[PDB]
This record gives sequence, structure tokens and C-alpha cells, in this order.
Amino acid sequence: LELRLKSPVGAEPAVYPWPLPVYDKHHDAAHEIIETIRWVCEEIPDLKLAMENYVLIDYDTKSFESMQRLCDKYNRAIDSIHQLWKGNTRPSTGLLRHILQQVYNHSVTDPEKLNNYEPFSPEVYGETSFDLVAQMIDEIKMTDDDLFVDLGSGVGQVVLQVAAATNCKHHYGVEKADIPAKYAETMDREFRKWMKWYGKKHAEYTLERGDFLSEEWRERIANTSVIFVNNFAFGPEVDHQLKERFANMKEGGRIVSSKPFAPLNFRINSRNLSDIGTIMRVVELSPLKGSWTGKPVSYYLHTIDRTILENYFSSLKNP
Ligand SMILES: COc1ccnc2ccc(N(C)c3c(Cl)cccc3Cl)cc12
Repeated sequence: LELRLKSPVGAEPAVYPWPLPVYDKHHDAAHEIIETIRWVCEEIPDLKLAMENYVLIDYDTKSFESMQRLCDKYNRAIDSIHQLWKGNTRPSTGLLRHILQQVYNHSVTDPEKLNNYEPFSPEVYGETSFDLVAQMIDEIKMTDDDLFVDLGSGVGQVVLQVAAATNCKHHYGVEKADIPAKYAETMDREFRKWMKWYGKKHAEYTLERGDFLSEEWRERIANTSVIFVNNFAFGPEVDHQLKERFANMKEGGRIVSSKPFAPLNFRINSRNLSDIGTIMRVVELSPLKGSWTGKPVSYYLHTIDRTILENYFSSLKNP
């Protein structure tokens, strides 16, 4: 009692047991199967031609025979296409959203175990987070010279999105908490598997368990060109310690966060020379300022710039 979907690129088939798993009250593997077939048909026009027109309209998700017929119709169409071609790019944003949801659904089987009541829960990543990360990727424009680090990466969703979208040398996710770090290990395996199934390319990435405030992570942060950090719930000790880590970054180093690390209107004077604002520019980025119909949300871009401090010293010596 199982359903199989052949890979469009000839990777191992996707195998689902019957009864099909339920993800939540309105989401299940039956809808994941249908949407997977629709995405494959969308980015292979010959498949849309080969597949019989009625198959994706008349289905019963609660009938094994109906779900098996649908799966077999898609599989036969994949075979006809593999016969035609007989005689890896980055995923589109739409496909990437589907891949990340699918990776989460196969990985995080018990979402209760996360103990996350915040609007930044991994359970609701596809809601606003995905769109805001997509907006962030278009705004910061990373290259092969960049190293991306998500400090407090949860189950690794931001890392997986950024690695699928950009050409950074490497993407890192560091998570301290045991439950999301263990789930991140499954997210990693499922992501690599599904990306191979779709025939999609991603950059190199590593999801690791660790404390980003440790001695080891001090030099690592200093050598990072792009830091992503959801610092919304951080206490003053973690905030203070992080600012010390950032103070060792290179000129042009960037930090993307949910709360600014320095005031947006920082003005250097003799009484605030210790403040992180003396060595970084800070800008508020908002998709409502940047065709956005989502949440009225903002994020913050910090850029290491020691000329802020230099100009202050030059202005004292050269009035
Ligand atoms: C449900 O999502 C959100 C709700 C409210 N505000 C938000 C602020 C930022 C954000 N993201 C994805 C993010 C970015 Cl793009 C850069 C750095 C840090 C973060 Cl957490 C998500 C938000």
C-alpha cells in the first residue's frame, strides 16, 4: 500500500505510504502530490502535452485507486517524455516555496516539540518569512565572494532558501537548541534529496549545532561577509556580546536583522564613541517602500563602515 512519483530527471522515485500522512487540519501529502505534479508540468511543457487533461481535475484524495491512477497517469507521461528526449538550474521562486514546504512536512513530523509560539515559528515559514527572505535576497545581491551565516538558524529554512537562490561560496546555519538542531539534520537530507528529484541546483551549505557566542564562532563571525540574525527576542547580554562579535567584521560586512543594532539616526559625538553606531551604517528596508500586498513588515541592513569613526577624528583635527 504505497504511491510512487517518478523524478523528471531520473533520480530515485518519491515513495509515499498509504494511508497518506496528514501534516495539519487542512494540509496533507495528497495535496503535496498534486502540487508536485503541477509544478513538474509547469516547468516541462512536453509533460503538460503528454499528460491526459482530466487527471488533475477529477481526483479523490481519500481514494487509494484514484490517487494511484493520478500518480500512474503522471508516471506514464514522464516515461513518454524520457522516450522523446532519448530520440541543473536554480528553482523558480514558486517552485522553491513548494520545495521548502515539502522538505519541512517530511522533516518536522511533531511541530509541538519545537515549543515556539512566536510569529517567527518554523511552522509558519511559508506565510511571510519566505516572501521577506526572497525580498532580502533581491536587495543584498550576494556573489561567489560572499559567505552567508544565519545566527540561530532554527531548522535551517533561511539557509536552505538563500542557498537555493544565491551563488555565495558557502551558507552556514548555526543553532544552539537541541530540538531544532536535530530537525535541521533531517531538513538537510530531505532538501538535498528533493532538489535532486526536481533536478535543481543549490549552493554549498552547512547546518550545524553550536553556540554563535563561543570562542570558535568569534573568528567565524569576523570572516563572514553577510550575517542574517533574527534578534527580536534577544536579551541585553546576547545583544551586547553580538555587537562585540560584529566589531571585528571587515569593511563592507553586512548584517540583516529584525531589530536594528544601532539607532537609524545615530550621530557620533564625544559621549557615544563606544557605541556600535560609530562603525556601521543602518538602513530600514521595507517591501512596502521597495508590488507588495503582504504584512507591513521591515528588516534592517547594517554595513560595517569605519569611516564614520575616521571622519569624526578628522573633523576634530581639521575644523
Ligand atoms: C513572520 O515574519 C516576520 C514578521 C515581522 N517582522 C519580520 C521581520 C523580519 C523577517 N525576516 C524573514 C527576516 C529578515 Cl528578511 C531579515 C532579518 C531577520 C528576519 Cl526575522 C520576518 C518578519
